[PDB]
Amino acid sequence: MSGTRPAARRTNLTAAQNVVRSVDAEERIAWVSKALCRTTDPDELFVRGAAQRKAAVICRHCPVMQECAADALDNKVEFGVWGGMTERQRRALLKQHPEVVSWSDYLEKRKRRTGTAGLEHHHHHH
Repeated sequence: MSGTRPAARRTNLTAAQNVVRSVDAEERIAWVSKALCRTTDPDELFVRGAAQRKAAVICRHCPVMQECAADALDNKVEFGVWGGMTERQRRALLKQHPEVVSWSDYLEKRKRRTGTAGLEHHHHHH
């Protein structure tokens, strides 16, 4: 058995307010952080890149899924390399055979050619 809350453990509380001042015009700003790994933003570059050119404020990619799609102009694929070929056929064949150009080509034909194989009994009514 134990109590509903632990000790508050606040300590003698040093409450320090120290700041970096070797270059106090910049260092008083550069010392500020939200204590996360996130850094090297397009504005944050201006003291770090000594060339200090305006274009550094726009170094980031577009907010969209630009890579392997819009850079390629028209490679507008989704979830993987596929162009929306039928899921049951895609998933079965992808387990049997890696996603190389012969697999994707055959399934792009299968997307149109959905029917049964050319068996000896032939295609007809009952």
